[PDB]
Amino acid sequence: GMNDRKILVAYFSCSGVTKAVAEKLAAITGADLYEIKPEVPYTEADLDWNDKKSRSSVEMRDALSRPAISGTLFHPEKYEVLFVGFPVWWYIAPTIINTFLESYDFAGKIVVPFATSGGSGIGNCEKNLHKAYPDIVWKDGKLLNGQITRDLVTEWFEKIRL
Ligand SMILES: Cc1cc2nc3c(=O)[nH]c(=O)nc-3n(C[C@H](O)[C@H](O)[C@H](O)COP(=O)(O)O)c2cc1C
Ligand code: NA
Repeated sequence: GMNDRKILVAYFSCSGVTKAVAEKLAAITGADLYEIKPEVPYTEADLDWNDKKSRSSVEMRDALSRPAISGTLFHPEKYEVLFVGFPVWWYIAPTIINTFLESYDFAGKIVVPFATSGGSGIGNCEKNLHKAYPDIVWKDGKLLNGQITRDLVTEWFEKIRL
């Protein structure tokens, strides 16, 4: 279970919703936290999904976009379980999550996705990640827009056999 693991909760958050979820997961599980920080922070304008020319619109229609991240984990291999959280952007993971997954060799490493959203599910995000990084030990993830309890998290660990 959660006590049986060295855990890192890594997350990307622009408006703080996913950050608050990450902090709660960490509090419950006793995990360490890592903020995936962009080298160039996203502004309000950048995040305007109604503007086809906004940074986020342009990045998200480019399958090869890789926003740069500020900083590096020194000993990521010391963590046995990595949770990776993000807002849903255009039905998938933001491409900074691709930058993150490609910054380390996560082959053979247990990764559990989580997300927040304005209504869309995490399933489409997961299927795309599963195909993009087949050598990661992906465990079933969760959309976490609701109430996160210690029972929800302990069941989750049970369901994914951690
Ligand atoms: C560029 C952009 C695209 C988004 N795309 C979706 C989407 O496809 N489906 C959805 O339900 N919400 C979408 N959202 C809403 C975010 O997923 C949601 O507001 C999230 O909780 C924000 O998390 P954050 O505060 O940690 O940045 C989008 C938000 C942005 C800024
Ligand atoms: Na896999």
